[PDB]
Amino acid sequence: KVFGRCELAAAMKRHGLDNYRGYSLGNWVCAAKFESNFNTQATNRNTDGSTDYGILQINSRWWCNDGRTPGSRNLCNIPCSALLSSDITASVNCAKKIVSDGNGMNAWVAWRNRCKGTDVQAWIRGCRL
Ligand SMILES: [Cl-]
Ligand code: NA
Repeated sequence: KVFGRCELAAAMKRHGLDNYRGYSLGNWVCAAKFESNFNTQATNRNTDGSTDYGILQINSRWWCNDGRTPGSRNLCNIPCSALLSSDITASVNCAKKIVSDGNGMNAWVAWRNRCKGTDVQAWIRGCRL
């Protein structure tokens, strides 16, 4: 599913991401825009053989099982394919674990390079929330 900007903001808010670990909603929308272009079906393979999955590009080396990342963990206790669903619940629940892991949203490279320090409230402007 490709979400609209305000549609995704509303779904993220309903699932508890606004101000989760101190990160306002616009940070999460900005990260999703640059990680996946709001597309739940996005995948990207990394040089180490791991793959990033879904709207927040969650990586199989640590967070989900895809059966093809040797030596990896599955800390979210999910198949990686669950992160591609039109329902973002599994992605949000796993993102909550990631952002709690010590580095905050710096875990998302696109957030650190394209969202951090910018006017992230622009991403929720005009939305009925
Ligand atoms: Cl947009
Ligand atoms: Na933090």
